[PDB]
Amino acid sequence: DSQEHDIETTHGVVHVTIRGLPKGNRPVILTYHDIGLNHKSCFNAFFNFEDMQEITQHFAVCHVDAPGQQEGAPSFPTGYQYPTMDELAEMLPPVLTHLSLKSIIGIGVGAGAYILSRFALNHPELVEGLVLINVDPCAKGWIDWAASKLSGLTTNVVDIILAHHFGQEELQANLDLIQTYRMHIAQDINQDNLQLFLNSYNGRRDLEIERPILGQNDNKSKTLKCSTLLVVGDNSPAVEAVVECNSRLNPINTTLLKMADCGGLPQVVQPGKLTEAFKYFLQGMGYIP
Amino acid sequence: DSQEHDIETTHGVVHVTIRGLPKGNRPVILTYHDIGLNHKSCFNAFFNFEDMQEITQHFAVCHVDAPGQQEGAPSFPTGYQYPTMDELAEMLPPVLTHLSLKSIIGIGVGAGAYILSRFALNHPELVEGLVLINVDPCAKGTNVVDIILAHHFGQEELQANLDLIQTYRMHIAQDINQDNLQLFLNSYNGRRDLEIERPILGQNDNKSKTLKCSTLLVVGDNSPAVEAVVECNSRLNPINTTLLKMADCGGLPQVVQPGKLTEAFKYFLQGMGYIP
Repeated sequence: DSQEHDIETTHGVVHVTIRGLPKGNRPVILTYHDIGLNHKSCFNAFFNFEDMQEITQHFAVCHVDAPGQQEGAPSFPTGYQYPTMDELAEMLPPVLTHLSLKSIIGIGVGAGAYILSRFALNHPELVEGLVLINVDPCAKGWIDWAASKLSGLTTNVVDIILAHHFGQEELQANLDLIQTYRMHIAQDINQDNLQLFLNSYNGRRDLEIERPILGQNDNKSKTLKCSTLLVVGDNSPAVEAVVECNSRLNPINTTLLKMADCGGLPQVVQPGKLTEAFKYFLQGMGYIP
Repeated sequence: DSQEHDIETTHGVVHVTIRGLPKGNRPVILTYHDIGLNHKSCFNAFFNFEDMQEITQHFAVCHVDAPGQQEGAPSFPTGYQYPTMDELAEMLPPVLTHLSLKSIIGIGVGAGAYILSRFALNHPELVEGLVLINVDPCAKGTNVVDIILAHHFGQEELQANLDLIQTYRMHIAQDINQDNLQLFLNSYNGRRDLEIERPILGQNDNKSKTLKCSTLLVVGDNSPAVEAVVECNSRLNPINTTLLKMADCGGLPQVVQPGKLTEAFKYFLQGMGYIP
């Protein structure tokens, strides 16, 4: 049913898990998780969902785990030159090659969404679709003006990442979802290693995507060539960014999905609704008639 | 590099024009023109355009001419039972069968867009994509050439009566057998509601039925269609649908602005994975 690989790249080992058996012409639904998650935390709930299972039947699922984020990962030595976001994306063609895959339908969350998007800009041949959840193509704001002070380099990691995931009101309520995902961030990931991955995602440069004007397309400023499903909860802190990302992609190949009564982790909070959206998206490309 | 066929169906002959040789698994780009046009009037301008030629290259093109609307068509006897819009759509599977075509990427205008939309609802597996130009999915509720001019061109556009409009008066007037054109107009004005309805991601929505293919709705900012085309968009699945309002444009976007619409169509094809 499942098969783990530790794949060697010029930027270090990356751990991937292939559940289901890849097919001749069919692409694999490839997965990159967000900061403070691994593949298991981010999507295992979503891909185990009854309706999604009928989709994962036809496609093989290759879960990528960002370097050092894989469960039971050893700490990198303090000097360690953890890969840049751009570099993390340069690890994926090796992954595809090693598993003899020809193309992928990506599903990314935050850091994942950026990585897969960079990857798809770098390698349009290997990307057919992207479902980008809570994606931010702009570089991290040096300050959030909706706060009481600035204290960037002297606050807890787990609390930073929680904030990145969950809306202000959702986080203050501190319900089973938040308590559950404090514990996931604190215990499931190597805290030493996680700091490096966080730092990589916080250092991300601007994607550079710009929507083209159909008339007089001379400059042809680059965007994603593939079909894209941008997904964000109404109450995700991401909404500002995800709408901006949509403002910079080709509307003929892009759809925005603002999920109702939703915050961080739409794929776990409302997997029933997101599945059906993914199903329509796949049907667009000609799969799952 | 073209071939004409008169294809006899249960509901009568339909004249089609295949330019290019069909591939085994690639769909053909199939065409259905609007009231008061034929494929030449409606699409010849667009499909010959430089940038489109490089697309049409990799697909076969199959141009359908609505009954009696094809060039040199003889007038049907006065009693003649002209096909309903629903019937006109039922004539397409036979066209596909007889030319041994497996599936199509449809480009419709007005009546054409309804007909190809009806077709897709009836036979989803056969439709892979639809470029619906100036489509109207609702029912309507003297001089025929003037009526049709009005259907096509914006009020301001039409009052200005420039090269485009005086060219297309003559097209409507002299290209198509006038007896037949009335019957076709009658069929399009009788069109029933498509009965598409946008699905709610939570409600299963069994009763509601929508196009299951990738759709590019196209209208010019000044087209009388705009209200209807936006209506259409509001009733299709947003995950499989894009609305394209074309700047400084009225009737016949595909003629007025082929450069823009080509580019749109190329990205729409790239969405489904073709012309990589």
